Amino acid sequence: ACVIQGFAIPKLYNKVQYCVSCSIHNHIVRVRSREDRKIRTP
RNA sequence: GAAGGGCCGCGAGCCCCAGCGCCUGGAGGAAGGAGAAGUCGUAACAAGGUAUCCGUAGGUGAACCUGCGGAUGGAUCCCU
Ligand SMILES: [K+]
Ligand SMILES: [K+]
Ligand SMILES: [K+]
Ligand SMILES: [K+]
Ligand SMILES: [K+]
Ligand SMILES: [K+]
Ligand SMILES: [K+]
Ligand SMILES: [K+]
Ligand SMILES: [K+]
Ligand SMILES: [K+]
Ligand SMILES: [K+]
Ligand SMILES: [K+]
Ligand SMILES: [K+]
Ligand SMILES: [K+]
Ligand SMILES: [K+]
Ligand SMILES: [K+]
Ligand SMILES: [K+]
Ligand SMILES: [K+]
Ligand SMILES: [K+]
Ligand SMILES: [K+]
Ligand SMILES: [K+]
Ligand SMILES: [K+]
Ligand SMILES: [K+]
Ligand SMILES: [Mg+2]
Ligand SMILES: [Mg+2]
Repeated sequence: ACVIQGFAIPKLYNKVQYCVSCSIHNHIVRVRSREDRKIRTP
């Protein structure tokens, strides 16, 4: 339903920053096993 | 040449004032400890139901609450 020939959808770039409590509560990070804590893989 | 006397040198005793201990009375006031099985709440230990804890300031019956900066001994060793 656009009119512009060649129009593209604009994106968004937002950096989210949380504390530890909020991160765990909303599940951005999980409590891990003692072995698993040493893993830095994203 | 004795008693007796004068002035000083030595130096008791007492008085009087100040220091210096040590012990002790006291209306009230305010702590600590034990016997306790007495009221009132539930601050902490689990995310203890508002993560906990340090410094500081103020406030509330009580534990405690709140603001400003800090720490993990956290409930996160992990992402243009
Ligand atoms: K936190
Ligand atoms: K006294
Ligand atoms: K008793
Ligand atoms: K508390
Ligand atoms: K409370
Ligand atoms: K509480
Ligand atoms: K807290
Ligand atoms: K805690
Ligand atoms: K706190
Ligand atoms: K404080
Ligand atoms: K204050
Ligand atoms: K207050
Ligand atoms: K209060
Ligand atoms: K309080
Ligand atoms: K308060
Ligand atoms: K508080
Ligand atoms: K506090
Ligand atoms: K308050
Ligand atoms: K307040
Ligand atoms: K505070
Ligand atoms: K400030
Ligand atoms: K501190
Ligand atoms: K420690
Ligand atoms: Mg608590
Ligand atoms: Mg809590």
